[PDB]
Amino acid sequence: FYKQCRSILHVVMDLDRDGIFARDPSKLPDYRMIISHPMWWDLIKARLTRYEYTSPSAFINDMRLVVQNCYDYNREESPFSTLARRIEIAMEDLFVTELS
Amino acid sequence: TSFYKQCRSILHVVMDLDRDGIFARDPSKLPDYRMIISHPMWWDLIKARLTRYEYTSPSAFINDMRLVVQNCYDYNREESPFSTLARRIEIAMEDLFVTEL
Repeated sequence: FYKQCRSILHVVMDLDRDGIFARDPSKLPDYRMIISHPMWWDLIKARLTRYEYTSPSAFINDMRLVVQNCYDYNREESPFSTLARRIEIAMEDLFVTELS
Repeated sequence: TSFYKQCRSILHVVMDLDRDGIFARDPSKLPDYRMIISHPMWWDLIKARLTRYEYTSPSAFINDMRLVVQNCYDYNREESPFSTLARRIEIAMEDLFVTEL
């Protein structure tokens, strides 16, 4: 299932044109006070290279955390949240298509 | 009355408060940024304008400084974590404009 997970991560990383969810967000204002488990695409990619995921569900957990953290940190009306919803719809549909 | 010395020092204070340079560089590639924000502004652009003598009065410098933080409120919404940092910066620069300019 790693080939499929790697392929899905490549899709969301391309959808995120400016890479706003790609790098460590922990230095953003009050990020560590608000978000319990920061997550970002480059960490998920590294976890795939390190074989940390033993099931598709474990990869899906971390992918879901990136977009849920966006909604918990940013306002609903923010274009960051607009983009995260598009990414969420795309990746959730690809999980069903490729990993179920 | 002279003002460049004070504008430079206020800009230095603000750029030091913005520890990770959240508002220092061009934000125009952020999602839908040009659709939402008509006039993007950032600290490095204000610094370049000071260097190029583009300000002929303190009011023009104040306008650009206020624009950075108002653009943050408009893009991220007023009550948001990005806007909390911009508000602390706005508070600082308004406390210094009254006193220095």
